[PDB]
Amino acid sequence: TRDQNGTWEMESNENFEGWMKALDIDFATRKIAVRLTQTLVIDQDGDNFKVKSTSTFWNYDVDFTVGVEFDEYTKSLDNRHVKALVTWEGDVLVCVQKGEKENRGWKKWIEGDKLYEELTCGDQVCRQVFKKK
Ligand SMILES: *C/C=C(\C)c1ccc(-c2ccccc2)s1
Repeated sequence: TRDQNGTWEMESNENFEGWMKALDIDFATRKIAVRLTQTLVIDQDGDNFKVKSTSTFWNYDVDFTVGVEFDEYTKSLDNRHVKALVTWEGDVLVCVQKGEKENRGWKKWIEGDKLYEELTCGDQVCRQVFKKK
């Protein structure tokens, strides 16, 4: 299934600190951020997505259309300019962000009642699991 709609509460977070290090996030931010539980809110209608990632420490929102490239500034995360593109590989939603960092982007897919996420940058992969609230 491609239905990623919902409010998703984190269950598991693996190697988030490694992914942040690959993005060059400063020590202070990483040490706080790695402690925190995350929430993902996805609104999905056809190709049109609104995605919000939140903790007590950050709020990161992005809107996009599947299949349409968009220039984006990564704002409070690492303040970099990338060219982003989100597409379907089967029922895996795949984002590639072209720019200074290699292998940058993410993957999201559904397994039963849970949403699985990969965050990639450089040679780092962060693996996450969320349950549907
Ligand atoms: C689909 C998942 C996305 C877009 C994100 C998951 C964590 C993100 C993030 C942004 C800023 C600061 C920390 C984490 S975005």
